[PDB]
Amino acid sequence: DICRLCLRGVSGAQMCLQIFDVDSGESKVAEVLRQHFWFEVLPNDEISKVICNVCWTQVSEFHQFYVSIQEAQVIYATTS
Amino acid sequence: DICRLCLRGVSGAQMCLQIFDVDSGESKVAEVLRQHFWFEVLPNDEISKVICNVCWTQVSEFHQFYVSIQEAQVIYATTS
Ligand SMILES: [Zn+2]
Ligand SMILES: [Zn+2]
Repeated sequence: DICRLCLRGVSGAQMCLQIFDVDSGESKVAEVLRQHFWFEVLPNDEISKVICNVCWTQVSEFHQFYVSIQEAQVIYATTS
Repeated sequence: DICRLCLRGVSGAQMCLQIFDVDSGESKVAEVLRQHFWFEVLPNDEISKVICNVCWTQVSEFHQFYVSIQEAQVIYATTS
């Protein structure tokens, strides 16, 4: 198996989150990845439907930051 | 002054990078911010043309990661 993002070797699977899990559609992980990358994340994929914790930590940390920035910008734009 | 991203109080300016600097246009900082956020970063801005190191560390760390991911995806998509 391979990490969908970094495409590096997956050791087993307990370094990894499943992007999708069986009778999939709707993931949260997929939704976050779609927000920050230019390619698509879909149930099928010849590539992979797993992401290593190393990539997920970087994406989720950035997303948490990104969400804080959106909130500050929203408040500023809606205040006199 | 205020951080263009988090809109929090700028202490002085040595916690901050100038997004733009005098006879501006072309920044690298602006270019990276434009890649990861939904609003525009421009010389004028009623808002601010400075970014605190706290925000810049988060953006630049993510961007470095993002660049590594693009490279892996490019190689995969161009290899048999
Ligand atoms: Zn990875
Ligand atoms: Zn900031």
